[PDB]
Amino acid sequence: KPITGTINDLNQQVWTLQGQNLVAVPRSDSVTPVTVAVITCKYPEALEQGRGDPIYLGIQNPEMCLYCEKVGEQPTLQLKEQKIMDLYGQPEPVKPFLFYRAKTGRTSTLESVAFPDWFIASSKRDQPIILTSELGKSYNTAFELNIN
Ligand SMILES: COC(c1ccccc1)(c1ccccc1)[C@H](Oc1nc(C)cc(-c2ccc(C)c(N)c2)n1)C(=O)O
Repeated sequence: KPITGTINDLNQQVWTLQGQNLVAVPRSDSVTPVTVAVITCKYPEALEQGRGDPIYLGIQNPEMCLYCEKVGEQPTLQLKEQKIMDLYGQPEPVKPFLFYRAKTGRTSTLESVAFPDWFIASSKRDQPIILTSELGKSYNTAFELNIN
């Protein structure tokens, strides 16, 4: 079964679904935060080493998984109608859906396995969760998983 919880960034902005995209908002908004599901992939040895544990990352209600797809010259973060359990239950590592989770204390960064120069990031209030190649400024790449 997967690990579940909410995700916030260092500005205390929680992931929430707004239409067809994930956005990051303060908990003051009183919107239901997405319940994120995370599960470690059974096949780490086949990928890059020393970059953190490769995980599948999805949401419950609606049951969707995050993946990385090249849209022209840009890797983009997308949601696909997919049950995280189906991916974990697949016999091979499904690379577009995988992210290296690199832990530093209470927070972790999420690096695309398909696009290693890009990381999952949030930015300003109510802005979408995207893939970024730009670190340490306007983009927030350190996230906390709150299992409750
Ligand atoms: C809550 O603490 C945990 C934990 C405790 C109890 C139950 C479940 C998890 C833990 C576990 C062992 C030592 C220290 C801490 C947590 O484990 C964990 N495991 C996986 C596979 C992924 C993620 C994860 C994904 C995405 C993001 C963004 C962040 N931040 C973390 N987290 C962790 O390391 O934070």
